[PDB]
Amino acid sequence: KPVCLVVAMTPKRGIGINNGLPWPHLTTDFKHFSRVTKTTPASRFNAVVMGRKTWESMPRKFRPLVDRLNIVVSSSLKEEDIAAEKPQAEGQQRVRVCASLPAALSLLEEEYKDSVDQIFVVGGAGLYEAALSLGVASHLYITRVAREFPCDVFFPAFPGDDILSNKATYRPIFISKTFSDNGVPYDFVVLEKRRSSAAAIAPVLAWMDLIRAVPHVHFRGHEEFQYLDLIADIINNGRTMDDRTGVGVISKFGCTMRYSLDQAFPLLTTKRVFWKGVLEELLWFIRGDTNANHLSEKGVKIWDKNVTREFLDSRNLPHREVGDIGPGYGFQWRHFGAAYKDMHTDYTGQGVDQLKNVIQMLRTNPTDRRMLMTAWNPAALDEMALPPCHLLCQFYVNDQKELSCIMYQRSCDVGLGVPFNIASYSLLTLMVAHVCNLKPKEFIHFMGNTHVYTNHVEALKEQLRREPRPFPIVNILNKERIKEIDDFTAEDFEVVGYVPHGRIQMEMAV
Amino acid sequence: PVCLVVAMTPKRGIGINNGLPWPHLTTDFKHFSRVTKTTASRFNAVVMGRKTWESMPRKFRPLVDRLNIVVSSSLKEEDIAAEKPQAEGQQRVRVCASLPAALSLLEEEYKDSVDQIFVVGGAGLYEAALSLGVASHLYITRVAREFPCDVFFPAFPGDDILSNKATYRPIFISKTFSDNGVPYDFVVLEKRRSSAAAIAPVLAWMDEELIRAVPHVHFRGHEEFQYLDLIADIINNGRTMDDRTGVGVISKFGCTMRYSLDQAFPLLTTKRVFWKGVLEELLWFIRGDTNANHLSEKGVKIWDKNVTREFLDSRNLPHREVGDIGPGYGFQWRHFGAAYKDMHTDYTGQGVDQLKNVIQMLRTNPTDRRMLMTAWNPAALDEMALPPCHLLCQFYVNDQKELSCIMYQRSCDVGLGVPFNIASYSLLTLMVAHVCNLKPKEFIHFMGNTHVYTNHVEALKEQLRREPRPFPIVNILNKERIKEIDDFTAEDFEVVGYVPHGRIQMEMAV
Ligand SMILES: NC(=O)C1=CN([C@@H]2O[C@H](COP(=O)(O)OP(=O)(O)OC[C@H]3O[C@@H](n4cnc5c(N)ncnc54)[C@H](OP(=O)(O)O)[C@@H]3O)[C@@H](O)[C@H]2O)C=CC1
Ligand SMILES: NC(=O)C1=CN([C@@H]2O[C@H](COP(=O)(O)OP(=O)(O)OC[C@H]3O[C@@H](n4cnc5c(N)ncnc54)[C@H](OP(=O)(O)O)[C@@H]3O)[C@@H](O)[C@H]2O)C=CC1
Ligand SMILES: C#CCN(Cc1ccc2[nH]c(N)nc(=O)c2c1)c1ccc(C(=O)N[C@@H](CCC(=O)O)C(=O)O)cc1
Ligand SMILES: C#CCN(Cc1ccc2[nH]c(N)nc(=O)c2c1)c1ccc(C(=O)N[C@@H](CCC(=O)O)C(=O)O)cc1
Ligand SMILES: Cc1ncc(-c2cccc(N3CCN(c4cnc(N)nc4N)CC3)c2)cn1
Ligand SMILES: Cc1ncc(-c2cccc(N3CCN(c4cnc(N)nc4N)CC3)c2)cn1
Ligand SMILES: O=c1ccn([C@H]2C[C@H](O)[C@@H](COP(=O)(O)O)O2)c(=O)[nH]1
Ligand SMILES: O=c1ccn([C@H]2C[C@H](O)[C@@H](COP(=O)(O)O)O2)c(=O)[nH]1
Repeated sequence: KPVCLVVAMTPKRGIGINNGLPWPHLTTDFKHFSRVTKTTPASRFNAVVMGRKTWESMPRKFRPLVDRLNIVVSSSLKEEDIAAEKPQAEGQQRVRVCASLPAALSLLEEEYKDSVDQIFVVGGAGLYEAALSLGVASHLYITRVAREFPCDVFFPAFPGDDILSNKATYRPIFISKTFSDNGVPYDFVVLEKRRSSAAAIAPVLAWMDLIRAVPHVHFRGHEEFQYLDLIADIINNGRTMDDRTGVGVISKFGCTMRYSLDQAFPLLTTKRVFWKGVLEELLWFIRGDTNANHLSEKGVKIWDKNVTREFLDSRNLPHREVGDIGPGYGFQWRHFGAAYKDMHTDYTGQGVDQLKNVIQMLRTNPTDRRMLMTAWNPAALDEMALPPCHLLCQFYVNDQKELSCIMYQRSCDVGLGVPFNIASYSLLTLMVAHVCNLKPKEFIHFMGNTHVYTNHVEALKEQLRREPRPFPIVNILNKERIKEIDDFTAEDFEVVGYVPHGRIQMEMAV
Repeated sequence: PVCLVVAMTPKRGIGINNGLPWPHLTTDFKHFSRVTKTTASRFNAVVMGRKTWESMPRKFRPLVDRLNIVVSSSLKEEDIAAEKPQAEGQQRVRVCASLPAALSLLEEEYKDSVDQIFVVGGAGLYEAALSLGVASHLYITRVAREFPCDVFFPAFPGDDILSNKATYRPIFISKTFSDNGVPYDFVVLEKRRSSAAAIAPVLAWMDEELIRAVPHVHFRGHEEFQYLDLIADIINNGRTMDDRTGVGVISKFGCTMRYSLDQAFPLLTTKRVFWKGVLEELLWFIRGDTNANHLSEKGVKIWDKNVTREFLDSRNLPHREVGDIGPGYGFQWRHFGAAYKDMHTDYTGQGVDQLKNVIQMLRTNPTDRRMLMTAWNPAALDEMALPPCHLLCQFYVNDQKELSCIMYQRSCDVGLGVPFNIASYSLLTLMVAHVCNLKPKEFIHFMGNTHVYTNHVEALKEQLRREPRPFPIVNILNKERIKEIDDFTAEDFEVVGYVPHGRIQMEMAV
């Protein structure tokens, strides 16, 4: 009696154009559709109910949908029209035609009470709209396509449609990890209409034996749940400490996350991440550049507060020009151990080029276990505006030419920095994979002092009420031009299908 | 349906002079109470021998909320009537002439009143119960230290759970506890001879999918299961690769373990770990010593194969004397960045003493987030006999003056090195805690390239068939004398209650 809806949908609720699908073929989505509509426990089949145009949109070879009772809602098509279109295969059910959705559901009760198990409404907008109006839909199986495409047909507005993009309810109980086919990111959600072996162990367990992110979500496949759960874990279980800043901190020690890079890109969705910032900083690092004015001048001000006259003096660096971070990250990457003078100097050929070494080892001997890059130079710390937070990274290639990367971070501002750090090293992994002819597989985040500032806790709690959106894809453009790590520009990247929730203001502790 | 509850030394010792052999173990008593009390209006019964009844302090006898039965021919029910004032709600103590009689009485006069029957000592009752074959389960507290005893729990098939020599197999192994300088743990042996319905179909298509360590053990509380499961995980899921050595490897990337240091010490038990080796190497590191002959001369040969004329030449270090590891681990700890000459040189005051800095920061500003030590100096790598494996560690103090330590290891020989590395940095944590007036809490192991050599897999599979024993305690002796990190000697340590399985020979891949 209670129907399910099954649908794939752009963020703007688009489902169709020109009586076809808006996107190229999404293989995994089709598998899912088939598997959800066919699978059943009994001589009980499922029924699929569809509109006339949806029936017409389907290629002849696939229609009628096999092993499923097909019902078409139409006032023009007759059952004989359909029977005449293609010969009924033995064992399959003869396609029914009904005048409306109510009629289709009556027919299912009247003529098929003992025959059908589940009822699926499978489009188009006519049927989705009616089903929601009648209030007979218990569950929505929604494939969220993260890219927008030209569409002329749309899934109707519904309470809970904030799962799709920014503006009885339908709340998500299931959010998968991000898939991709043909350069299209997407994921799967399910919404629900809302409004004496063990007996011997038991007594010993008994004596031996709160903030949660979107707790209604039971299957937490989306990899962003690692970040969301880490926020909750620190707030619930962390310890309140003082620190350098004078601001409060709640901290934990020794934390881990890992993000797939093969299908999509972990640009967190639960608040907008400053992508221009990640890209510009990483290119700056790669250059060995220590002049934060080069960032500031492009609208990336992340380093400004730590390179003021004031902050440099608090660090006993009176001789530093404003903007000079000293021998920080990129300097140690490209010139480890070289004698620093200032940000204006040519250091070409001084010290160890760790990045070159890593790349050359990846290209020639990828089973080597010493493919590390470090920014932590105890001899140079006092000369830096700030000791590095992300201080070491290690590369690994498997049997399939898949590249993984670990980064160790001594100090993790979970609220502000962590999302930015995830994106930064995930991007570096993409860039290195490309230049070494490898496939990016995984970014692995190892975290030391993992903390949330006290002045962030109330904003972070709001963030935890948001369900994640599918991750976008990052494409490297102009691959043919790009042969070395130094070749990348700010323009050779495309972020595809990024649909985050709004910015949340969070003040940087200087 | 009877269960035995007992605490026992590795040699099966239970008693001396009609008392317990050990000082009071608080957690064991909690456990005993909780197991025997926890349950309708149905109580548990405890059955005990006369001497056991006499051994118990009057304040605790009879055992509250439990039907007490004493097995004796000399003692009388009436004696207990007037021995002590009887509370309402509690059951009158019964006396029976034998264990068979106690069990008959339970059937005859307490058919439905009682749930579980517990035999609670002493050797008279344990022996009878095992002879009758009426015991289904053993609740055994394994005391890891040996004590003078005159009374022993009987030999039983499966008593190899206690020390090295119808069956009793362990189904439960807890983590290691300690009270009054006594390590112990808890085992249980068993006598042998539509929210989810909507999610279901989507989960089914998403999973399109075997070594296990002592699989009969269902509750896997012992922290050594992290190591055992990591072995299994690599063998099951790892990828076969070549490597530097020419030997096969099966590898994974990005692995984690963490070990409590507050109660006991993670010296793995499933094979004997070379403790003299860990202690001597760590002291050597702390000295800044780079002469492996100093280790070799004490019977610690771990560095010999990597400091031969042959190996040094394969590394293009002809000018190195045999035994000179170059500017490796301890050199970088105590003298980061100093110009190396040879192992005979005084480097006092050259480079950065990272260990001193960490300790001074712990003693003066323990909320600082830069308490790191690194051995990874890209400028010096080519001069080293071997690039360091354990390359970075970070310290952390919470609000309770508890010290935790993270160590990052780029390359992990799971078979040979890992157990040794766990012990090494856990020990360093103890030493640092003491000298900084802190309480050791936790060692956290972060692992990069995590591998098992192919020529170890056969031996590792044997290792996985062994149940872990309780972890020992490591005590620092002569605490009063020891005020700085340099003060420790090879003699200021005591390892208490270590009862590992036998050595397993595993060749070092050179
Ligand atoms: N991305 C996705 O998940 C999905 C994509 N699609 C796309 O959607 C499009 C087709 O959907 P759409 O254009 O909305 O057409 P529909 O599938 O809704 O079919 C429209 C026709 O069906 C009949 N009908 C529908 N609703 C009613 C109603 N309430 N009462 C009576 N008759 C009704 C009428 O047939 P008649 O006029 O003969 O009486 C009507 O003209 C295509 O582009 C297709 O590719 C389809 C399914 C899902
Ligand atoms: N570590 C642990 O977990 C525990 C250890 N203990 C220790 O054990 C010691 C006492 O144990 P133990 O010396 O064996 O004494 P018991 O407590 O077993 O009592 C022995 C007496 O019980 C009676 N009895 C024993 N066996 C039988 C039998 N098969 N049939 C009939 N009557 C029997 C006899 O008294 P009678 O002649 O009157 O019948 C015998 O002298 C103490 O040191 C105590 O601290 C005790 C509890 C648990
Ligand atoms: C990490 C790192 C590099 N850094 C450097 C940097 C320097 C000092 C720091 N200090 C503290 N206390 N926390 C930090 O995260 C931090 C980060 C950054 C600094 C600022 C922003 C920032 O202003 N954030 C963006 C939004 C980014 C996001 O969504 O997370 C903004 O517009 O505010 C980002 C990165
Ligand atoms: C890590 C580390 C220290 N080290 C240093 C060290 C040096 C080179 C290495 N090389 C390789 N390939 N694997 C290693 O584990 C390794 C370890 C060790 C070296 C040897 C032994 C050894 O031959 N067996 C020990 C058993 C110790 C144990 O139980 O783990 C013995 O008793 O001889 C142990 C530790
Ligand atoms: C190239 C191509 N074009 C179309 C199809 C195809 C085959 C069978 C059915 C369909 N439909 C397209 C829309 N459908 C659908 C697809 N995906 C979800 N999640 N829900 C749906 N209702 C079911 C109907 C499309 C397969 N391959
Ligand atoms: C100082 C002190 N001395 C003795 C006791 C005490 C109190 C009640 C009972 C006992 N027993 C000691 C040994 N017992 C026991 C203890 N622990 C386990 N695991 N099994 C057991 N059977 C039960 C008998 C000991 C408590 N406190
Ligand atoms: O890439 C970065 C740079 C900085 N920080 C944060 C961590 C701390 O909150 C702060 C630096 O303070 P200390 O860890 O140096 O005390 O900046 C990050 O999280 N990531
Ligand atoms: O403390 C140590 C030192 C060495 N190794 C092992 C790891 C590797 O098997 C080998 C080092 O060889 P490379 O990682 O340099 O290839 O020694 C350890 O596990 N722990």
